[PDB]
Amino acid sequence: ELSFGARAELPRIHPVASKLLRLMQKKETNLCLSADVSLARELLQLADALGPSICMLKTHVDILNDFTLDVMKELITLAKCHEFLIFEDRKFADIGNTVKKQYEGGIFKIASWADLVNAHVVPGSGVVKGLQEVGLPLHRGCLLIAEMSSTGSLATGDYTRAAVRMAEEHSEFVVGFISGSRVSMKPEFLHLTPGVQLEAGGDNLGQQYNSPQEVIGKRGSDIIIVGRGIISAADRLEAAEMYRKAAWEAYLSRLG
Amino acid sequence: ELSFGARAELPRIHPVASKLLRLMQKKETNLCLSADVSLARELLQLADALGPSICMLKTHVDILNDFTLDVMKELITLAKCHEFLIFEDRKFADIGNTVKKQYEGGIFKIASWADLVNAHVVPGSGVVKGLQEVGLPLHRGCLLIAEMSSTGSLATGDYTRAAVRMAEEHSEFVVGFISGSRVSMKPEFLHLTPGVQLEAGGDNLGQQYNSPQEVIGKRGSDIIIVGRGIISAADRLEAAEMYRKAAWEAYLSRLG
Ligand SMILES: O=C(O)c1cc(=O)[nH]c(=O)n1[C@@H]1O[C@H](COP(=O)(O)O)[C@@H](O)[C@H]1O
Ligand SMILES: O=c1ccn([C@@H]2O[C@H](COP(=O)(O)O)[C@@H](O)[C@H]2O)c(=O)[nH]1
Repeated sequence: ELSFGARAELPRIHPVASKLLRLMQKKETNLCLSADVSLARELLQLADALGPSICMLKTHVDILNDFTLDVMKELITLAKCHEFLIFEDRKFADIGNTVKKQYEGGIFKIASWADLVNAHVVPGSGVVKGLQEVGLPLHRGCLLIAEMSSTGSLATGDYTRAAVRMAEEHSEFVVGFISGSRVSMKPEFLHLTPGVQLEAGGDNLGQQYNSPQEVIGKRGSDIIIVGRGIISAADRLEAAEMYRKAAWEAYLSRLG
Repeated sequence: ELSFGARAELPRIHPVASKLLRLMQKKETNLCLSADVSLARELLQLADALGPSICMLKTHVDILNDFTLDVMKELITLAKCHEFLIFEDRKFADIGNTVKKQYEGGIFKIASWADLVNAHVVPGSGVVKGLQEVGLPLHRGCLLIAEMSSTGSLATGDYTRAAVRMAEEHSEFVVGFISGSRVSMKPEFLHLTPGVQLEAGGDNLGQQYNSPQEVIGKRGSDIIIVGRGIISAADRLEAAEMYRKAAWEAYLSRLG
């Protein structure tokens, strides 16, 4: 097992993965903030205050009541200042010809500001081929959704294996997974795990939580994605630091 | 087998399905236009000219370069005038808590103007529960993606069966399927089939085509969804009429 800093130098590493792994090592953070807010001002205030604590800020641009491309410009300023990647959790899941348009165009112009996006594998590899036509020239990366945190997820068994094969066959663009665990044995790939809180529980709409120690330490994932465990807390900075320290120590203790 | 007009009266029919089936029978159309354009003016000119020929206009609001809510008001005026449903092909595919916000909120406010949306079943039934918490109060309907037209689709076998079970257990909100074929034996459910052209072929990014006669007549689906077969033609009205007549006669001949 290699450190994040050594994985950043692997021969087959994608440049976006390398940039991420280097800043994870530098800042001692494997925390991705899930910035699940509806106001641009709250998004930017969280990005600025929590930027030093996070390796990545995950967006849902389509829930931002006051989205503009200028908001994204300000978020990029903070991402560059504090050193974190921007991941738009768009979950592209259409035919290749459609997702290329959804990624490059429309009002969001996601490819113009998102370092990372993700895709479901259920449509077959055309979803990746469509995205990569926009993303490769724009030097972007993609995560494939191999496992999901929600109750009744069908992303199990052969489905998960199909996601890993699709990633390993599109390594010029796919840099890792959304998963609950390590699903690829290739250290070039990132594993990002949502459904994370310190306390046991879930929500009323099928979300299930596991702890940072469980998903990083026992299940071998790289990065925790945390929304409400931070966002709903009174002090979001202290909450982010709790999650960062939990995920970082779980990583160190698996390393030895 | 019942006519569209008789299916509109079934005891368990959803009001959105009933409205659709009645206008399909009245206008002799089971064609859904896939309005895959980037200009509001082209979207509205197609909706106006092709409105009499279609039962439904399917949008990808996120590829419109000049989206505003006033464009959607103008589209609703045309939908009411010519009598067709608006279907936003958003393919919701996240946890329930997230999709409720993506459906109601953000810039697009999809639930405010879309009669129908669709969802992938891969996250489990929380995706439907989240949507239905916005959609039920707004008297909307949902389609579940049971099969996909693209090469390498994983929406087969047990996956398709899971989509049918999820639909039949959420019949207060789910009105049918995106599928390549009849997947439910319950006549209350609509089957809408994309990947349709008169000529054999595909695209460069995994799309596969079958004819209206194949998908309506042999595979037992209700509605054809047609994009490029119409949109890329010079005379889009004549193209829509050719697809309408093909799908309608295939339906009549299976009725006998
Ligand atoms: O839900 C959809 O309509 C959909 C499902 C599917 O299996 N395949 C599929 O192509 N679609 C959509 O249907 C349309 C097909 O367009 P054309 O290939 O140009 O006719 C596109 O807008 C797709 O996003
Ligand atoms: O399997 C997955 C993939 C994404 N997500 C997303 O991660 C976030 C989880 O937020 P939460 O910590 O508040 O439950 C939220 O934005 C979801 O849309 C999951 O929760 N599970």
